[PDB]
Amino acid sequence: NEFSIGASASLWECMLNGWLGTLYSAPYNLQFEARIAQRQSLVKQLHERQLDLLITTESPKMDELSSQLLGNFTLALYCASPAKNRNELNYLRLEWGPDFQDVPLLTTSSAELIYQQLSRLNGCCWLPARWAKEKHGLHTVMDSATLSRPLYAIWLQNSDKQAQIHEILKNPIL
Amino acid sequence: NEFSIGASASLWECMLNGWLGTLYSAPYNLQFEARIAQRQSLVKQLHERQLDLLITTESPKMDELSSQLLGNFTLALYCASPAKNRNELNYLRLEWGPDFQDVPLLTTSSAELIYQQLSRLNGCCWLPARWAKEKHGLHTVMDSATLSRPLYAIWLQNSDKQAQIHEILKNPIL
Ligand SMILES: [Cl-]
Ligand SMILES: [Cl-]
Ligand SMILES: [Cl-]
Ligand SMILES: [Cl-]
Ligand SMILES: [Cl-]
Repeated sequence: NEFSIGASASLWECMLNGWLGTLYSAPYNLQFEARIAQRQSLVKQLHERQLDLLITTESPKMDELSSQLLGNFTLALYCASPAKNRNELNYLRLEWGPDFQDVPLLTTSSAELIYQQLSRLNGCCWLPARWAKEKHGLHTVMDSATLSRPLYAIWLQNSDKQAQIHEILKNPIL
Repeated sequence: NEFSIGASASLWECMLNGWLGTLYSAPYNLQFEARIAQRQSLVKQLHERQLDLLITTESPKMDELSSQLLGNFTLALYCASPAKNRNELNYLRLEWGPDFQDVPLLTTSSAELIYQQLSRLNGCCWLPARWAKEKHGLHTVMDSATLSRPLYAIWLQNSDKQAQIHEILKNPIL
């Protein structure tokens, strides 16, 4: 049946859509579900055998789960203009997981949504640098560091699809 | 504090991002959360006062909830080529709610994800016609009807923010 991969809207938009595209020419024949849901729902679904694979930047409680570190990607603080300091902007919140972090004018889990809004909310937000570089009108905020996130695959250790999980994770995301 | 609006990834991508943009120049001062989550989580969150407003194409069980019909939008079956019949294509599944509907090669809740994938999966899928028209390389499948969905606002009838819900719903989405 369908192999389900779950992740936040921003991971699908910024990196997993390309990776999923490569799985259709991999040496096997599968149908896929690209599931977009909140972290607590996806983690519960792994335990209930309702989700096959979770991709995330933070490992959850690991009892009865397995994890594999896939890589690491850079994160920078972007705005729509050059030469701006953070105190001249509205800090918008793109969700990056519980451990990553005035009320923000906008909070969301979609990088594309926060990118569209940033140009009309005098905004800045933390975005994946590789994805942000191919957008127009993004400039790093001057008083800011380059940060990063790890990327993990999480699955049920006793999953009935451990064989297919092992082969899918041979295709690199980063 | 933040006013939370919840909807599927596809409603945010196809129509609610523009609507949210108009709320920042409305005659009031609010900060917003554009929440993307699965239907069962958003409905539970309304009941638990964790979500202020749900936008959806299908009314859930309505005990202790209120609803307002906002409008109706057309849905057509699109593929990447002119003059194709559905039996020449791979039918991909974009989620449209429990009542809307071979294993599909792809199933997702993001219209942008299914649009990117459609060009490499010989695919067709049901997309909002207004949004699809501004994309390049989409053509309606020849043997297919134009369908539609209603658009509803759902909220907790006894919400402590009924006043702000009433004013937000005065800004038209469609
Ligand atoms: Cl995730
Ligand atoms: Cl969810
Ligand atoms: Cl994540
Ligand atoms: Cl929805
Ligand atoms: Cl919906």
